[PDB]
Amino acid sequence: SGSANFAGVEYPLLPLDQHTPLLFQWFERNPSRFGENQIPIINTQQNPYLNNIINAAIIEKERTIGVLVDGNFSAGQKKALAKLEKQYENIKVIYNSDLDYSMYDKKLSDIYLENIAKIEAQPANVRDEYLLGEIKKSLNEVLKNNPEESLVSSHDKRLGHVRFDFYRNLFLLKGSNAFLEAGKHGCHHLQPGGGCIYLDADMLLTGKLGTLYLPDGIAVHVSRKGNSMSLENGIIAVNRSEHPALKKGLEIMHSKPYGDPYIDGVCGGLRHYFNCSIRHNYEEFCNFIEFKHEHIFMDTSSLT
Ligand SMILES: O=c1ccn([C@@H]2O[C@H](COP(=O)(O)OP(=O)(O)O)[C@@H](O)[C@H]2O)c(=O)[nH]1
Repeated sequence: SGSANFAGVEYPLLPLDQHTPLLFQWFERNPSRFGENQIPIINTQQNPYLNNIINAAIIEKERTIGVLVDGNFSAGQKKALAKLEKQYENIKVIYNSDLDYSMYDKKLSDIYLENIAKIEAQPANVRDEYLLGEIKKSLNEVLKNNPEESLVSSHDKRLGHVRFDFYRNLFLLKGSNAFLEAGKHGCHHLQPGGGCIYLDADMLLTGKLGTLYLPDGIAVHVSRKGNSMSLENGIIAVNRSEHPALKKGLEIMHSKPYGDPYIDGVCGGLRHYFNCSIRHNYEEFCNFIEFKHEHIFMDTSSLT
């Protein structure tokens, strides 16, 4: 279609056809909270995430709906997830452990040594001696306890959103391919190397999305609270696998000693790719990259 503008560089609007799969994510830290034979996805009045996922499947009947799950689920809870796959044809439950992320991994000792040499290749006047000391202390901890600790194995041990955001970016790098790697059958219109549209489980679909047009085939959620705006990872849409914006975000985490999956893997990758530097208008970049669709009621866990 048309084009989109950021400062003086112009970007073609690439399509995300109506068969681009949707992606929901639920990593359950305490599966025993649910019934032994109950679908282990939160479904309260407060947080009706399972209902929001099913309702998206009912609206997008011919579009594949991926549900990336993880957790120490009981045997009866995994059969409940299989029954969910039966009732709703387009829902594809993908276990995060069933995917191979090793091609995006890097050893922590390599990252630390690279940064120790780089910080030490500077004179005493520009040396960040506090950062230098912390990196050697992180490296010392790895060599003493887990010398083969990697970005994946380290994030696999973390508690909280930092672990969800980490695997979320890697899945989106795989894109549609992740469904074929997990062996999900009957996706029909899924193309190898195709895109994906991640949504937070509190983002409710009210109508069909149709075909989207995003600058270079990528757009993310822009949250507005009070009078502020911010890039967010509650929605990430890509038209192809290994999108260079998400690849650059992972590249930042391969070069930073303590890279964050959200701030560096998403916000850093987008701003580096589209050249949203210190000199640029952060608000202008948000309007240019924002994921807009009136058929999505965004962020309803902020009270709705
Ligand atoms: O126990 C949890 C909590 C959250 N999430 C995922 O993290 C997303 C963000 O949830 P939340 O709205 O609490 O985070 P916030 O948007 O405030 O960062 C959810 O949509 C889920 O996909 C998850 O997998 N497990």
